[PDB]
Amino acid sequence: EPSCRFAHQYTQEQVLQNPSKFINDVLFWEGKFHQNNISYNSGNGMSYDGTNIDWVTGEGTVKHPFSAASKESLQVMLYAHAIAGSADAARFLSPNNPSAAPGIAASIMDTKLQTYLRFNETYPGFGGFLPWFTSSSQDLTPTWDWNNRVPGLDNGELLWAVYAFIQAAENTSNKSFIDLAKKWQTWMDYTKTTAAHIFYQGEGKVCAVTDIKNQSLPVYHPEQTYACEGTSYLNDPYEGELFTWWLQFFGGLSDADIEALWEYKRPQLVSVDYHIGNVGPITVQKGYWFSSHETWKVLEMPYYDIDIIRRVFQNAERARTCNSVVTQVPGMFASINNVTDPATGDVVGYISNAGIPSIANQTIQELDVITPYSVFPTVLFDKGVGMAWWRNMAIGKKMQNIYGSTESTRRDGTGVSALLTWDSKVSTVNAILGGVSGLVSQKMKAENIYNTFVERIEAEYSRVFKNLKGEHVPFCLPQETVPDTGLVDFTTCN
Ligand SMILES: *[C@@H]1O[C@H](CO)[C@@H](O[C@@H]2O[C@H](CO)[C@@H](O)[C@H](O)[C@H]2NC(C)=O)[C@H](O)[C@H]1NC(C)=O
Ligand SMILES: OC[C@H]1O[C@@H](O[C@@H]2[C@@H](O)[C@H](O)[C@@H](CO)O[C@@H]2O)[C@H](O)[C@@H](O)[C@@H]1O
Ligand SMILES: *[C@@H]1O[C@H](CO)[C@@H](O)[C@H](O)[C@H]1NC(C)=O
Ligand SMILES: *[C@@H]1O[C@H](CO)[C@@H](O)[C@H](O)[C@H]1NC(C)=O
Ligand SMILES: *[C@@H]1O[C@H](CO)[C@@H](O)[C@H](O)[C@H]1NC(C)=O
Ligand SMILES: OC[C@H]1O[C@@H](O)[C@H](O)[C@@H](O)[C@@H]1O
Repeated sequence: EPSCRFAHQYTQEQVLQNPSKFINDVLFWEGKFHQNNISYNSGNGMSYDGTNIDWVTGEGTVKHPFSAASKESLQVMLYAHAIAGSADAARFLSPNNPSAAPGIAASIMDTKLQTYLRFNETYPGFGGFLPWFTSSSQDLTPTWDWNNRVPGLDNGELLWAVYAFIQAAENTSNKSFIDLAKKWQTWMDYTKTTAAHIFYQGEGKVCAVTDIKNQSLPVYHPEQTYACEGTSYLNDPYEGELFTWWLQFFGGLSDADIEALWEYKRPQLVSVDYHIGNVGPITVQKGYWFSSHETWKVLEMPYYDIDIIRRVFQNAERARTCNSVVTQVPGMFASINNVTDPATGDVVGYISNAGIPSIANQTIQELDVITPYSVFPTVLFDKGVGMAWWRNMAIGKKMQNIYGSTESTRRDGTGVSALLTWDSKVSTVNAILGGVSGLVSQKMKAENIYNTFVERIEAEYSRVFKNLKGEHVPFCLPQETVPDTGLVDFTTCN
């Protein structure tokens, strides 16, 4: 089994010569993240956002006791592959006993569902959706800030992950897995009945965050109300689009309201050309920040079955990789936790605005911190190139640990986020496993919504993305290393 510090045991060219071998090492150590008090609570089956690790030792210290439906989506997607008997998912979940992987996934998902249902019972006002929650005790509570508030985006991610898991479980023909799947189907189906009432304001406007009068009141209690928080709507092509599809297919909207969803969204779907120095022009979908995380939706629905979409998103990775070469960055950018202050052991903040400003709606960006999970969209197109970029960042001081990759490093190598999260680690894992879009596509076809998806989304993308430039620009490989400035590898992983 591989050394903890395997990233620098390979050369870059060796990664490209045999991506699978390298990925096999990656999955093994990533899987160590999957432990009680590190990434989830085995008592209630619920994710934690992650955990801090000690500056010197690289051992788990201080967990994050909160999580959200977005991290749930990463865990559930992993479990969908695991229960289906994926050998790669087993290398993650149960490397020394692959046969146990399906049972492990089934067991946790059973415990998890029980917890979801206790939460629904105590907080029926959420209508079967999840706010940001505290998962450190047996029963979920909303985090303080998220009492009477629920986000559409995170829930959109979870729902299609559960959709995949159900399909995966039923595909096994194992009777107890099928029974588990049907209980999850019941949970998932309940959200269909509440989705429009909670999140659809009308005229194509979908709340980013819904304010609930009182989470203790049933959805249709005579005093219960739902209203959008401010004027922030799920109206763009990023992760929130998953929730749009949920409303369209299952929400009971009229044809006019479905048309209004896409009409209201249309101005946020924009073609722009990346062009810096000798790189480009490359036509891409304009990003929010052009953080890698914005591409999440392609993990969960079969966007890449549509060739115009596949081409536009392939271009994104031409731009993302080559942008880093031309601007001399030894990694790529995504929303991420900032460095740890070694004196306190605390993360100094969260950096949302990390991406590629010239092809972004939001041009005010912090670009001093890079993260391995930035490669997840690259991995979907070219796992060698993806893993080369991953390796380049992972070789930075303290950027591997006994639970796999570390959250983030400054590109100048003077600081590291001594932290593990689902977002910075298991996003990449889910990309290595090919997303769940195959499972989702199967179930969509069986429920006769696949054709509608293709027609609508091909129409929207083909209307905006014409005469692509830069499709001849090859993906770029890392040309700079993370500087060594005197940071010392974790004593358990060196
Ligand atoms: C991420 O952490 C860095 C420090 O490591 C922050 O950058 C510093 O910001 C302070 C206070 O605004 C300045 O006085 C320093 O000059 C900056 N230091 C460096 C090394 O650039 C950065 O603001 C943090 N970002 C977030 C979002 O937390
Ligand atoms: O706080 C609500 C919700 O915000 C989410 O942040 C969004 C981000 O993911 C998205 O890429 C951009 C552009 O649409 O908008 C928002 O910043 C965050 O991901 C969720 O976890 C939060 O619940
Ligand atoms: C959630 O609770 C409500 C009200 O208590 C109930 O009507 C509904 O069936 C519950 N949902 C699930 C999936 O059990
Ligand atoms: C919310 O509803 C519960 C159940 O009726 C009630 O106990 C509580 O006082 C209400 N909270 C507020 C802030 O009105
Ligand atoms: C950012 O997006 C909004 C919503 O579509 C748009 O109106 C605004 O002009 C965009 N800003 C830039 C700088 O592209
Ligand atoms: O889930 C990744 C990150 O999301 C951010 O929005 C939260 O502020 C962090 O606590 C968390 O680590």
